Amino acid sequence: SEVAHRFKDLGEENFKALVLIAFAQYLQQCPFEDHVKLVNEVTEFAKTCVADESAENCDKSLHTLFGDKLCTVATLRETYGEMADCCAKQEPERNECFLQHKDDNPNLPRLVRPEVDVMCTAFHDNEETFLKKYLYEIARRHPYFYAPELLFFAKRYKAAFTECCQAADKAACLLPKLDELRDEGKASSAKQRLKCASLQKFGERAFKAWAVARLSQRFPKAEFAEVSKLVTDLTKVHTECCHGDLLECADDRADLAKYICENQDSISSKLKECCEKPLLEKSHCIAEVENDEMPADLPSLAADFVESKDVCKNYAEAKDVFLGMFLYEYARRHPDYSVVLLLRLAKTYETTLEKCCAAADPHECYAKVFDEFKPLVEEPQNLIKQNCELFEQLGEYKFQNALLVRYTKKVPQVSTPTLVEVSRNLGKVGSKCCKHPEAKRMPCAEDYLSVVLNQLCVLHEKTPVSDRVTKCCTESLVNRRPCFSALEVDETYVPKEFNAETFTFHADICTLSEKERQIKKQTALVELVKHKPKATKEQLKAVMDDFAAFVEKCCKADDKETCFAEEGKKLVAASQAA
Repeated sequence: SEVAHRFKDLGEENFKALVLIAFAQYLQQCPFEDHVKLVNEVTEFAKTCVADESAENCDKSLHTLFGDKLCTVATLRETYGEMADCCAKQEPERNECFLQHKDDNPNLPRLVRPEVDVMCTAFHDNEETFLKKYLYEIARRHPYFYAPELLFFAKRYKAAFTECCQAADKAACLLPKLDELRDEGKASSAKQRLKCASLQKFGERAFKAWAVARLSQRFPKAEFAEVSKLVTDLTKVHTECCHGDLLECADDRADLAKYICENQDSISSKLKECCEKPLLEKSHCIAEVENDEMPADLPSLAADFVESKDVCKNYAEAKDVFLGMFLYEYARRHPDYSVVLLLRLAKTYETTLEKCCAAADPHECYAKVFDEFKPLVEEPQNLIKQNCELFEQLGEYKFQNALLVRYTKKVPQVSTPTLVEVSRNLGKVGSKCCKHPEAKRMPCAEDYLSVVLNQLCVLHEKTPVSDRVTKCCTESLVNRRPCFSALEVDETYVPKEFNAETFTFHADICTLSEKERQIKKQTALVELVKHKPKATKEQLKAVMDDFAAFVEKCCKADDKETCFAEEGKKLVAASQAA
């Protein structure tokens, strides 16, 4: 009985929470009350199985049991659509059908958060419903959210309410915490989303290599065998979570942190604090841990990998292992390279080995292999520096503006909503990485870009419109950032003239958060560029400042809807002339 074995490993609370997450990630349009029913029904069944593993339907697969439950309230196409088609399938077709329909950008009313008062009362009224609601709204908005991490966020959301609803100034205590959890959520979500894209689009081999690189940088003292065991465990974990096997994902993740904490002397010396923490914390802590110190007397990679005569012998006899070794050795020595760079390097090395080892004197043709690495190393470095420089001068917001422009001209066919979000997330790269010295900058910066760019890819994949986006996204996981950066202005694109309603603002803009006000303007900048690319320099930085001042004056104008309207169907020709 699989559902029984998972109930006992996880315990009831986490079981309950994960099942609800599973359900809200497959059926993102279903109401909260209907998911709750399904979840409780499964939990009750799960208990009958813990009581008797040989009891009736207890030997069923989780996919079957879960999928049967989903199909009971899925023949309602006026709300959902083509999930009733999933229900006419046998497993695992039904399951793959469901995952297939996961919507990275749902059509979902934004959640207006109640006053602190109200929320605090609701938290006291019914703590459990309040917390399930939290889980439900994140998971349906984030269909690939790393589930075990989402238990960790929910635990901290509960703690935030537990502390702050007893504060003397509840709002001042509560809001900065909620705003932090929100920001950490999105970042976690995007981060995980890259892992799932890698697995689903590029295969297990690609994820494993990503893991070899990242874990070898982070645990440079570990032997190859230890790292390899860790990669296999981590792969299994993320393969399950990305395929909606959320119960087995959590359980294996808890097994993995257990293993790590018990073998700290073979892994890293940075772990001590992490392994002291409560279970969910410990796992979150380990995934986030600082790289360990590099062993002191590390020899050259030349001896093993370019000078030896056994290179071809060692390569041909077990190549994924040989190349695994190469990546481990190179990665542990370079915490200052990005994971993507390290993977490029390993790709080059593989290619030249495939060629040379089948040539006359192989030892000669591959004797120069490392020489090929340096232009690969130089390129990200030079991009960061030039962009980090630009950030310091503009600051975050204006840096976003410059990147909106750069990207709107790179790929004008892309959705405005998608261009705004991705460019905003691009701009946040400066704030997170330009702080650092140039040996911590690249892994910070280019690996974060991997995440943002993948987001552009997943948001475009639905309704592809730019062939340039489709290309960069499909050709190669690792080269995505180089490929997107190489793109120059698109001469094919025809401007969308001028919609006067697109450039006219209204009084409702005044009651929005400041950050919302910004997005509205970054939105209008994108449209400005779409309708007038090519021939437009810093005469955009001009109009951008014009709109800010425009919305400034009108929000104070004591107006009768008037200021925004009068400085509307007259103002627009100015941003139509230049």
